[PDB]
Amino acid sequence: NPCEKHSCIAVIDAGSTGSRLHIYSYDTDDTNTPIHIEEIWNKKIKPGFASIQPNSVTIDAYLTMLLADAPIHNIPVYFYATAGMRLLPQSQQKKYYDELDYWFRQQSQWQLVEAKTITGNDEALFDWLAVNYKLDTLKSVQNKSVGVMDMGGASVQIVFPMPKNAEISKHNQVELNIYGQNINLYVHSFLGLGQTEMSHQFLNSPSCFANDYPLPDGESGQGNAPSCKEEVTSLMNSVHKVNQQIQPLLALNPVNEWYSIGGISNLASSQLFHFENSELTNQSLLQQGDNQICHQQWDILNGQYPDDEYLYQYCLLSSYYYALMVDGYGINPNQTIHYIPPEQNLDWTIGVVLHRALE
Amino acid sequence: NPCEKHSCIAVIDAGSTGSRLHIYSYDTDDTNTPIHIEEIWNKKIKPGFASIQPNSVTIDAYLTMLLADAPIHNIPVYFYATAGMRLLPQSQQKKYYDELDYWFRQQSQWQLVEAKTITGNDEALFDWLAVNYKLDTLKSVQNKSVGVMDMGGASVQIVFPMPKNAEISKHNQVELNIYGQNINLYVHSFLGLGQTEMSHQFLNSPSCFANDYPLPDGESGQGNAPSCKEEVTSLMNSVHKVNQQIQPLLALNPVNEWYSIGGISNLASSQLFHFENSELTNQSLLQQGDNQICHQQWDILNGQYPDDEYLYQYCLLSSYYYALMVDGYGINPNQTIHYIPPEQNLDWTIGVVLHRALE
Ligand SMILES: Nc1ncnc2c1ncn2[C@@H]1O[C@H](COP(=O)(O)O)[C@@H](O)[C@H]1O
Ligand SMILES: Nc1ncnc2c1ncn2[C@@H]1O[C@H](COP(=O)(O)O)[C@@H](O)[C@H]1O
Ligand SMILES: [Cl-]
Ligand SMILES: [Cl-]
Ligand SMILES: [Mg+2]
Ligand SMILES: [Mg+2]
Ligand SMILES: [Mg+2]
Repeated sequence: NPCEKHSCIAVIDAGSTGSRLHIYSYDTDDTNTPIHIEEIWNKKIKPGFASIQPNSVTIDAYLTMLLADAPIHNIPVYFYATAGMRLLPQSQQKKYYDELDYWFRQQSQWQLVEAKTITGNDEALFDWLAVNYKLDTLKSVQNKSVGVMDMGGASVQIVFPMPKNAEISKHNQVELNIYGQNINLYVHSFLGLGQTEMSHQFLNSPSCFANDYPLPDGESGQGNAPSCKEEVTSLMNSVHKVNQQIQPLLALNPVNEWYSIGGISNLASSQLFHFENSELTNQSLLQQGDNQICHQQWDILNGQYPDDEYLYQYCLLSSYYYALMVDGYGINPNQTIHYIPPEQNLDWTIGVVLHRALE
Repeated sequence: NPCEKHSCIAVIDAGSTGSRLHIYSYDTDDTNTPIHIEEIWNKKIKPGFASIQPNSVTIDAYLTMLLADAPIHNIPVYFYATAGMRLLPQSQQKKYYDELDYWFRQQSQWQLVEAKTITGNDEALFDWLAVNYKLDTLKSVQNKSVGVMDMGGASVQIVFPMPKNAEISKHNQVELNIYGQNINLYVHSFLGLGQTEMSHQFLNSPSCFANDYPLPDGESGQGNAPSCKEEVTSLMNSVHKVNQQIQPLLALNPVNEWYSIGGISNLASSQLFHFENSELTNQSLLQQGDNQICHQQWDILNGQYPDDEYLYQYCLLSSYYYALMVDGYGINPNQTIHYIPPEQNLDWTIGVVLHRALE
């Protein structure tokens, strides 16, 4: 048990599509800031906590499945829900947390410390800390700007360095003090623009599915990624005004290295897409979705790749990633976007280890 | 027991927010077409079937709750799911129907006849049959045009008389033969434009919530219904092209009387809204939303009207209904919109009683 020799906490990412339990061990430096953070246990379950019926039977079963086979107990737990919970009013969220609090009070293996919904701005701060902790860019002053994107199921986050600015909402700026260095970040989360929520606006768009895919309305797919991308861009920009919010800020505060986490790592690592060095460009992502999925015959393609439950969505998702990054954020189609390998189980929860405060 | 002397079937509306069981008795005319349709049992449950975990324990608890206390069971059952289920790919929908079929086979009473997902176009035909059945406009040729809107949680339907147009998809037209008359209808369903799915694009729009309502992002509501409406219109028209699809048809095929079912009946019948004769105008809907919700201080208003779970959403919903009907469908803001009183339990299921065929 590493936790007899190191500090350990458990942090649960209660995401829109599923929850991920992590147990982390760590030591601390002379200011009591964590270092040597190691994941010693992981467990993921589906579906999203905020999608299940909020009654005792259902919540008991879900929590029991998530937690019950961990090799290490008697450790503090931080349960933090994200955009799936944010879709619900406080009073519905309350049903979940009252039931959760009760389940923890009824047992003795886990010590619940916090269980609450964090804002997309909190989540975006944690997204940047987690990635930059793994890149070891936190201990010393960097001479390059690292931006992070988290491609979630219900919201997407963007976060990048930006000097403190009297003209931008205080909620979209964070002054972070860590390892003796002062870091100022712009943060934004776009609720409804995560892959599940976005997709619900395009399921009858023939351009967004392979040829002959059966759309729910009875029409047929007729895929064309640039056309699908244009439809998604309408939601990005005509509805959410992503471009007007984010592009002027990126123009003034350029990002040298972009890192992405969330669903895009899984798409880019699938059998259908081909990228080297765990990185992509939006130009290649759109090309590959267009020709590998959109313009293919659905039943033939589905028969060739039977084991991928996301296959039917790849025309829409490649198009959507491009719409978000290129037409929303203004990122050049030729710019490299690194993505963290899925095997790494990297989500924003490392950020909670390093930084316990919330908005 | 009515069912000893009259034909009875059970029809379940498995909607996105809940399921409604109806047992209908009826007689038939000389062509075996139902007449004297009466609801003899109703039970409603939440949440929507396509929201719950598709496992044996969860599905059996949900079906038991919906069906077990029905006071007549040896009758044919039709279980028809709508837009909630259409958000999921066929492979996920199959997990639900496989479990549901198994549950029916573990009892000997209900004769399950069909359990399947119907298209939005089927649903729109049944919406028009159900309302016109109640208005007694089916047995004779009408000299006026009756249009129906169903304001659902995941999709909205619109349906109205229109002669065959060879330039419009076959999927959006139905040639209906009922009571010896031939009726040609235009049908359309807009997936993702139902109240629940729409709302997930505007939860951090301050214009769509009462003053100081706590938005999930940490910002404050600052309601203004015209402004909220314009945001929703961008989703109606810039994204879904509702205007371009519907207005040219209604221009050439005007509707004389509009009837609505779905959530708008509940909103219009609430304590916050004031309408006479079970009818509204969009101009009065928007003005009442603006003044009675959008421009009120949230804590004050919430304290005044504690018993209404939808109150927080009424600035958004009033603006949304106006965006859909006026800016999307092109209906004049002073045109009367009849809504069916909620206590009538009217949904599209009476259409299934009348017309068993699907597309
Ligand atoms: N092959 C894939 N393509 C796109 N998105 C994916 C894929 N696999 C998983 N996701 C999404 O990736 C996120 C993280 O998934 P997981 O680590 O499996 O919970 C969720 O939003 C999933 O819906
Ligand atoms: N007061 C209300 N305002 C707006 N929508 C409502 C209200 N009450 C119920 N609904 C919606 O009306 C539809 C039918 O509700 P029910 O008859 O309660 O299943 C669902 O989409 C509900 O979410
Ligand atoms: Cl549909
Ligand atoms: Cl948020
Ligand atoms: Mg996430
Ligand atoms: Mg059979
Ligand atoms: Mg419905």
